[PDB]
Amino acid sequence: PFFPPLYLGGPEITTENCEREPIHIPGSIQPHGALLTADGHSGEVLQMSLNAATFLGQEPTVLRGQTLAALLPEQWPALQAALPPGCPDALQYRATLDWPAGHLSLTVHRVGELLILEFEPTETGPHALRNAMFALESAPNLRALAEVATQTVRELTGFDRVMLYKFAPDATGEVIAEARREGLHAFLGHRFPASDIPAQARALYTRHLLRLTADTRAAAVPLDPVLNPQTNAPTPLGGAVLRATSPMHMQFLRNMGVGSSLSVSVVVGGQLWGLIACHHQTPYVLPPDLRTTLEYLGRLLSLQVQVKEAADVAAFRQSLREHHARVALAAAHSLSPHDTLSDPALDLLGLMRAGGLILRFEGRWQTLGEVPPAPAVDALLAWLETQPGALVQTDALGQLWPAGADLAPSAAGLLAISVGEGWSECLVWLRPELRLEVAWGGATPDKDDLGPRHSFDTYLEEKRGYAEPWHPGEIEEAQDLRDTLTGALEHH
Amino acid sequence: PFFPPLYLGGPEITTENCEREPIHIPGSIQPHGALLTADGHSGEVLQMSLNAATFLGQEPTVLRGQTLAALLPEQWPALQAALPPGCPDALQYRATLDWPGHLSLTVHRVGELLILEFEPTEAWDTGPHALRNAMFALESAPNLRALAEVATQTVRELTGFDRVMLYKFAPDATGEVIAEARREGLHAFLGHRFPASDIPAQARALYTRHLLRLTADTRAAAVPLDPVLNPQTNAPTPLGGAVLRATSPMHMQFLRNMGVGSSLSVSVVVGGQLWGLIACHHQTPYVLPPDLRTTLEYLGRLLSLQVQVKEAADVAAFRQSLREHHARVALAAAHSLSPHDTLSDPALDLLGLMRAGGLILRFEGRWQTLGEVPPAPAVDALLAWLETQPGALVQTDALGQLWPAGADLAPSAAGLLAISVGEGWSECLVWLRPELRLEVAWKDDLGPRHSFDTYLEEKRGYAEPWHPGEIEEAQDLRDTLTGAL
Ligand SMILES: *C/C=C1/C(=C/c2[nH]c(/C=C3[NH+]=C(/C=C4\NC(=O)C(C=C)=C4C)C(C)=C\3CCC(=O)O)c(CCC(=O)O)c2C)NC(=O)[C@H]1C
Ligand SMILES: *C/C=C1/C(=C/c2[nH]c(/C=C3[NH+]=C(/C=C4\NC(=O)C(C=C)=C4C)C(C)=C\3CCC(=O)O)c(CCC(=O)O)c2C)NC(=O)[C@H]1C
Repeated sequence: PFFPPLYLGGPEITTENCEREPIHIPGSIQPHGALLTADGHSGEVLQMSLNAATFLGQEPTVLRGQTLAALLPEQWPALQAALPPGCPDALQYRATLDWPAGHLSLTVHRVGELLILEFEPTETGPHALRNAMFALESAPNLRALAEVATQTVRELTGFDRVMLYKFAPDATGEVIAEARREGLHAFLGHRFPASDIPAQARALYTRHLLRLTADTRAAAVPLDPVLNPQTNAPTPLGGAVLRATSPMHMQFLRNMGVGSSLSVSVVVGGQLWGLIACHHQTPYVLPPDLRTTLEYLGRLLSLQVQVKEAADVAAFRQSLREHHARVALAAAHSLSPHDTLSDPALDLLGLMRAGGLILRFEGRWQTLGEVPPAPAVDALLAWLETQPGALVQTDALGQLWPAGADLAPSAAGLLAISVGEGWSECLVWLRPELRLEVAWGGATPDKDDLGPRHSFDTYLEEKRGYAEPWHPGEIEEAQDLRDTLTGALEHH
Repeated sequence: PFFPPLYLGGPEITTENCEREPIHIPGSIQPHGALLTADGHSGEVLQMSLNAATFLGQEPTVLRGQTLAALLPEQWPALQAALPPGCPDALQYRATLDWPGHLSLTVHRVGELLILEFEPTEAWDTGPHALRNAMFALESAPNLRALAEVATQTVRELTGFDRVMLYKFAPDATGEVIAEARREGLHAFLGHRFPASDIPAQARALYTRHLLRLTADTRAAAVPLDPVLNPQTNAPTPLGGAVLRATSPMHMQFLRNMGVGSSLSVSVVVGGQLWGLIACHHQTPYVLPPDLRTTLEYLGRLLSLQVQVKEAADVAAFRQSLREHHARVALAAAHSLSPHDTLSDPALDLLGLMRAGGLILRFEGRWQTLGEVPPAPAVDALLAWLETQPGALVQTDALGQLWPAGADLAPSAAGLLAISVGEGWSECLVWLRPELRLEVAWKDDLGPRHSFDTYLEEKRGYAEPWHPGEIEEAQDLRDTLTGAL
């Protein structure tokens, strides 16, 4: 439930209520350009940023109450045809102007009744985009795609760091690829919690696929009037590039020594899959024509992420079928159940990429790899008889079974299947608690306050007693092997 | 099973064996540019188009047996890094050169061999903002039709082609022109459908790998390679991934018979599947500049993503309509006065649920019709036949095939979708569709006029096919109306 903005007597945005900041209506822009609002039908100029006087080269009460028909004689008709009334706010029309001051870049979009116009100053790799397109397409897998992405974006822009975040099923982030300036601390591997990108921001980033912060310490430029004359309501700048960045996030960037930010959304199936995220250590305004190149990549990558990721998962379960069949080969020609499955040539640990494994057959049990102590295994198998059905699954049995909280370091994660119905005979794969070393290692990005160092520690805190989650393809192949090994007791 | 090419004593490519033409190895290029092949490791020039002497500005035995290290001193290292040995043939590296004029080098690797394409260009750009605005337009279009309109309109505005169509391949591999933009005073192709034959499987498969090919002049002479065979292996040079590949002579005739001077087409690919083509025709010869073709390639991929999204969201809203309709039937079904009266009620419109021409309602030992249905005795034989079938549901685009005795009934009922209310076909609903018929989109030999007639011939006794969402909702309604007894 949104708060009111600061300019309508809204509360202070603290770290404990930030998920309710109305980031879409700051009533102000960034000072590297200028903004006008105008009536959708009449073209009468209604609002204006204070600095618009100086960019456009006219006086502050001469622009207000003037027609766009007069101000943009060539563009006003084409502008209008490009944005029919009732079209969505995502739709944008661009063109370049030739004015005294100099060359400007007009970027227009319609929010219902209102037209919003953004003015920036304008005016080099000729085949860098085309070659990058073919490179992304001919990359072998998601990692290699992610490498080409971050590398290409860095070559085009000359940013100090270019990362690619991938959002996990639980909304937490992970830096899956990186390209950076020599002598900067790495973020590759860093994960951050869902909190650090509020749902309001996620949702906004799914609609509009680009936003920047050109100077993390610049003063915002208010609109005048701040409220829309049409409705006496705040102006929705969510789809304007020049929107003032949230003051909360601006601090976060400043605490990393980030002068400038930029990020392109990667969207697959109406879902925010990730972000190309760019940081510079000094203020840096990308020229409008170059930002367009990043936008093309944003969409080329959106298509290609989907294709490479789906083809990776095809080849993943393909490996699990061959492995599964190789288990079932030895299972039919079985000397002793325990001996055949404990055989390291088969590698039942490697099928489910497990740290440990409990094998239970003919009234007794054996382990393989890292497993909890003797008595714990008996209580664990006792607990398995409590559960209904053939399959049991969890990323943290500490939650699902309270008495097994102590067993997390050996076995936080669990995947189990009963061979006969009833848990007398069963396989039980176990995974260790999730632990990752810090992404920078030696260096520091900050320290105890708001920042990435805090964000990493507080991510690991959220994953207390949590294991690496089971791939759905592993849970499916577990349940196929459950049915196969039932057929291997036709020898018993 | 491919034939040998014409230059290795291959047979004549007729209209009856064209599905076996080795279109990937014509051993020749189009005369608006030039081609070199070179060794992947050494960079030694092996083959060369006869016209390459002219374009590059050197003599025909001076270029052959020269290194790319010498010829392209700046590019040869970068070229090589961009195309690692064993990388796929789809991967392309481009750069512009500055020679005695400006040339556009386009390189790709086919295993051991490097293939280099030279076309004339300029030193600028991809825009101005026509591409960017078109991207946002495609994205903010409401459905597949509206997307297809923006596509063909935008491509025509950028290129200035005479016609720009969008083909959509059907499940059976036949084509359909779903959208068009053209010059005022040209005959429309919107609605035209063509059979699977007219784009051979070899060409389909090639168009899935490489997403662009042209024919700059439909009556120009091809330019052979010298030598035609590769010195490495004494094997033909695979030009499948080269833009300058000579177009099949068979298709070139087809275009000429339409009065088409120039052709161009971009592949639309969704999930490793050739979904359709942006297809462009000009009535005079027309060479697209390399920089502009790149703009079409970007759209080809933007459209590939967006086709998928709009089409999946259309189908979401389609079955969404069928749920509301289904529930509105089940509302009247529970408060039923007489089964026949309630379902024959035009306020419910059981015809409109499955978009049917006719409907047979069978309840309490008797039957009634609705809309266009075959004669009285035919309906009795049809319901007799339904008792033969196992299960609750029966489905077909042409019952003439599935039931031989109902061949005569096609004009009223070629297509059939049927469901039994109780188990056993005593009580049942039977939707019926007419035979598929379409008017001409706008002589006797090869051409689109022949292709349209021969498409309709293939769809003899065939109806419009049932959407899977209609067959699914049919089977849900089957279970709902069992509950109304
Ligand atoms: C209490 C609110 C939180 C929050 C506010 C906030 N954050 C954003 C946008 C981003 N926040 C991000 C988080 C990180 N960025 C990083 O680089 C790292 C570590 C390496 C983290 C953890 C990111 C990535 C973004 C996207 C943009 C970018 O990369 O620069 C917003 C939205 C602002 C807007 O759209 O104008 C808001 C309101 N940040 C917090 O830490 C918590 C406190
Ligand atoms: C059995 C041989 C036939 C055949 C050979 C053939 N055709 C192509 C390429 C295309 N053929 C197309 C068919 C049509 N294009 C149209 O515009 C229309 C009518 C509106 C039809 C029916 C199309 C669309 C293409 C794609 C390229 C383009 O649009 O120009 C090839 C492959 C070309 C190459 O790369 O070498 C071949 C071998 N054409 C026939 O009619 C049958 C007899």
